[PDB]
Amino acid sequence: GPSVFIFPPNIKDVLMISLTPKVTCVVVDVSEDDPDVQISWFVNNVEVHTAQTQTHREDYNSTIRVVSTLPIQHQDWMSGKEFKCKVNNKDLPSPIERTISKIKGLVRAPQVYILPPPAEQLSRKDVSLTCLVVGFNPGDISVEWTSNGHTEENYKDTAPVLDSDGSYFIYSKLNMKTSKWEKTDSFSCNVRHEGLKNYYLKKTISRS
Amino acid sequence: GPSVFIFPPNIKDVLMISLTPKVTCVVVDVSEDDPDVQISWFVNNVEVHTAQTQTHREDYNSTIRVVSTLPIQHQDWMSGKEFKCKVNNKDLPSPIERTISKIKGLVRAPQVYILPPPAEQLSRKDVSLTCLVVGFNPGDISVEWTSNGHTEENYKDTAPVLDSDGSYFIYSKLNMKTSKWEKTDSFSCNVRHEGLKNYYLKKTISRS
Ligand SMILES: *[C@@H]1O[C@H](CO[C@@H]2O[C@@H](C)[C@@H](O)[C@@H](O)[C@@H]2O)[C@@H](O[C@@H]2O[C@H](CO)[C@@H](O[C@H]3O[C@H](CO[C@H]4O[C@H](CO)[C@@H](O)[C@H](O)[C@@H]4O[C@@H]4O[C@H](CO)[C@@H](O[C@@H]5O[C@H](CO)[C@H](O)[C@H](O)[C@H]5O)[C@H](O)[C@H]4NC(C)=O)[C@@H](O)[C@H](O[C@H]4O[C@H](CO)[C@@H](O)[C@H](O)[C@@H]4O[C@@H]4O[C@H](CO)[C@@H](O)[C@H](O)[C@H]4NC(C)=O)[C@@H]3O)[C@H](O)[C@H]2NC(C)=O)[C@H](O)[C@H]1NC(C)=O
Ligand SMILES: *[C@@H]1O[C@H](CO[C@@H]2O[C@@H](C)[C@@H](O)[C@@H](O)[C@@H]2O)[C@@H](O[C@@H]2O[C@H](CO)[C@@H](O[C@H]3O[C@H](CO[C@H]4O[C@H](CO)[C@@H](O)[C@H](O)[C@@H]4O[C@@H]4O[C@H](CO)[C@@H](O[C@@H]5O[C@H](CO)[C@H](O)[C@H](O)[C@H]5O)[C@H](O)[C@H]4NC(C)=O)[C@@H](O)[C@H](O[C@H]4O[C@H](CO)[C@@H](O)[C@H](O)[C@@H]4O[C@@H]4O[C@H](CO)[C@@H](O)[C@H](O)[C@H]4NC(C)=O)[C@@H]3O)[C@H](O)[C@H]2NC(C)=O)[C@H](O)[C@H]1NC(C)=O
Repeated sequence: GPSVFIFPPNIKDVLMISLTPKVTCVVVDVSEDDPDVQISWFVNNVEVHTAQTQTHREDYNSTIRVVSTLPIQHQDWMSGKEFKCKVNNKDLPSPIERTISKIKGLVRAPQVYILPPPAEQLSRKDVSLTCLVVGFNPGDISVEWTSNGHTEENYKDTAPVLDSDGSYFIYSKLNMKTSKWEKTDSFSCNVRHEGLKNYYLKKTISRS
Repeated sequence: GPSVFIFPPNIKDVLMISLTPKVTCVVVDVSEDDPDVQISWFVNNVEVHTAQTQTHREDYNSTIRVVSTLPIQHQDWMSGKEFKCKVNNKDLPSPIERTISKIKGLVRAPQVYILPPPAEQLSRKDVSLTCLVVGFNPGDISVEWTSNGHTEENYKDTAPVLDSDGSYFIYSKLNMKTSKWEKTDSFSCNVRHEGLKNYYLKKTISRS
């Protein structure tokens, strides 16, 4: 029959109070004859009624998926409360249950560094700024870029990578125009991580 | 029953004529009661008899794993010959075949940069040298470090990461004592890739 998977909120949504973190329950391979799925939600075994549930046609392989996202309180995630979805359908003998909560573990704040472009790039039209975020636990982190205050979108980062000392690091590569590098005052690597004071740390660099 | 997985040689073994690349077939979930397995190997459907096979007791879940590695010629892998293992066992109705060969893809040679430590890190007891390798296809690459000729093993790299332009990049971080950053004359990032001349490029950095 159908399978069910549960997912934690995005770490950025958890650490940014103006955003809405959500726990997600996904019912995969729902039968088309039988698309009625009831998904109910529990926070520490207390039922809640705020989840938004949608059916999606998966055109990759012509299947159906039902996705339920429960909006949650940030502090409830951080303080270790259990979120649980119960899925009922006809093709299911008994209801299938999934539970998730935040893993209580080692917390270690990252160091954040910005590396200027390599010298070899300074004669080209485009340069790469590198944000190196090092020594954090756990491995969940948001890393974004701005120039002065404006959001920069033309970056990619790596997976968090577990180092030999048991902590993680990540690289983020921002490509911008050498002219922009020359004219713009400042570029900022903005890091959200639970070990940081206020969950937030900005590092800024300028061309000299 | 059991299943069979086939794995390619490691890119470094492929690109260094002095090393021995191997195609590997792994049989998982062979029963403790029937650990015997028959395995044959074919290079372009000619049987070869050079494979090394070891059986492992997987005490974790009381199963058996058989790993067979065929040593292969570099040119045979690079030129796209088909490597095939056929596996039989009591608990398999008919023999399982797995095949593998090198994909004929785009080959794009990367640029290699070495970045010095970020300025804010030079106070510490250890500094990080960053090797940034940008714009390669396919995404198989070997990145290693030397100080002059001598191997420097205290490094971790990211996965290759697929960029915006459909090429890959990768970061490699070598951590070193700040004292060696000031004493040692040179550190080298050594990149082996299909698209590089002689499959090898060395980039070198010193403190200035
Ligand atoms: C038909 O096709 C569909 C679609 O297939 C996919 O899409 C196409 C286009 C191609 O890319 C396919 O190759 C794709 O696969 C098939 O559906 C898929 O079915 C799989 C089942 O066979 C199922 O498998 C794995 O799922 C998770 C990983 O899921 C994430 O990554 C997948 C990519 O690998 C994605 O497909 C998923 O979408 C999912 O991605 C995450 O999604 C969440 C929720 O949307 C999202 O979080 C939310 O994001 C919001 C913003 O977008 C916001 O932030 C919200 O607040 C937030 O909540 C994530 O951000 C997003 N991340 C990414 C990177 O995309 C695996 O975990 C799972 O493994 C577990 O189960 C197997 C057993 O089956 C075990 O072997 C395995 O070890 C795991 O077991 C678990 O182990 C841990 C620790 O070991 C334990 O703690 C757990 O208890 C234990 N759990 C269990 C249950 O055992 C699966 O391997 C895919 O999710 C699913 N995809 C979708 C989209 O539904 C379908 O199968 C096909 N049908 C047929 C008949 O063939
Ligand atoms: C009982 O337990 C065992 C052990 O379980 C593990 O250990 C315990 C303690 C726990 O930690 C568990 O969580 C662990 O799982 C279970 O065995 C496991 O069974 C899995 C299947 O049930 C099997 O699954 C995946 O295997 C490969 C990945 O394998 C590599 O990565 C793993 C994770 O890193 C490693 O652990 C593996 O050992 C393996 O590592 C690779 O090993 C090769 C071979 O040695 C090595 O290459 C050689 O290396 C040499 C140097 O040492 C030298 O360089 C040689 O030249 C070189 O050849 C590699 O270096 C190394 N690689 C890496 C990355 O580390 C997955 O690829 C595979 O995925 C496929 O299957 C599913 C479904 O088909 C798909 O989602 C997926 O896309 C793949 O499908 C493929 O898709 C393509 C197209 O996209 C098709 O063309 C393919 O044909 C298609 N394949 C098929 C078959 O259709 C599996 O998901 C685990 O490997 C295996 N673990 C071990 C250690 O054997 C067992 O299941 C349990 N039994 C139970 C519970 O009943």
